[PDB]
Amino acid sequence: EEETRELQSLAAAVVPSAQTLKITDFSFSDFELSDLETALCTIRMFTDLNLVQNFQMKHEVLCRWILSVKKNYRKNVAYHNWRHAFNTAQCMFAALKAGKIQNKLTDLEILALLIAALSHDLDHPGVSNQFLINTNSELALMYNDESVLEHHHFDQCLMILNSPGNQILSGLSIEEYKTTLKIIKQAILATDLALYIKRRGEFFELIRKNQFNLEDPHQKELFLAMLMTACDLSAITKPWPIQQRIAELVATEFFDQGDRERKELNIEPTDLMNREKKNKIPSMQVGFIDAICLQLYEALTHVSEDCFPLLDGCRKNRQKWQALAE
Ligand SMILES: CCCc1nn(C)c2c(=O)[nH]c(-c3cc(S(=O)(=O)N4CCN(C)CC4)ccc3OCC)nc12
Ligand SMILES: [Mg+2]
Ligand SMILES: [Zn+2]
Repeated sequence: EEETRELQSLAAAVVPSAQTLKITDFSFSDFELSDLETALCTIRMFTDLNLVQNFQMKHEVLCRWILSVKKNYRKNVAYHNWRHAFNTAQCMFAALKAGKIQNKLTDLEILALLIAALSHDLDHPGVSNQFLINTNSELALMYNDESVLEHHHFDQCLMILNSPGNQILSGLSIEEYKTTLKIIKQAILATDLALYIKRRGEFFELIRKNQFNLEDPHQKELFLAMLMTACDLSAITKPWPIQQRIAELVATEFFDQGDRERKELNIEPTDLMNREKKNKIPSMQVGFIDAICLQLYEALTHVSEDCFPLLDGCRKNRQKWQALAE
């Protein structure tokens, strides 16, 4: 049996310190790590955020839950796979520790954010919401064309949290368990960039006016949404060699969607989805940075100056892509 053999390699392995694993570093790369090592790093994130302790999680159950999450990503999808989820969670961990956000949030909020980060792209098919709408997918029918993928990832998140031996939330009060599932749903839906674009203006306005206040529950929920997007997009902040490699993965997934469009829908893909247009990736990345990323990382740095490395890396990669676009 291959599954029991993975569980045993994992629950008996020593979990190295966060310092040894480099998971506190905003610049962290997963590329040299084995699958088992990514699982050990995940355990370390739950432990050093005091979640295992504060929520009385049994080791074996956390181990089983992590391996269930990992297995429920599609390995053949080029970008939206377990490594992206793992890296998103790692960025969350770095933001909370190095970025000093941990002290601004409750243990219950942190718990939800970490589970949401790990689960937020579960079972991603490697095509966009717009593709799912255009093909009349059963998912888009179930969810009325609204954040289709994200509703699906949340469904998958609940399926895993409820599977026998994977119940990492069992130590909570019933009221706190319900509140936590609601925060997880909000966090996963927030990763729909359509919702990011709708909500960002309010966030930026509060910061511009010098009025942002995390003690206000509405502003706190807005912040959690923004933080999820910041972690989700964080490959754009990484050291140049890592960003170049990840950008190639993103483009591979987009081009594969375009190939499906050309055959299943008989349409001409747009340049973003057309492999013929690979030479345009530098200009497309500069556009992505300018339209979406820069202002988000600027805004996050206002909330915590210790998150500056994310902004710094984003700006460095903009220069690198712009030089290739010329
Ligand atoms: C859903 C994927 C979001 C995303 N994550 N990361 C790390 C990237 C990235 O590096 N690039 C792009 C990207 C965005 C645009 S875009 O801003 O123009 N954009 C197209 C996609 N939609 C959904 C939003 C707008 C164009 C090209 C891109 O990648 C080329 C490798 N998207 C993401
Ligand atoms: Mg997603
Ligand atoms: Zn994602």
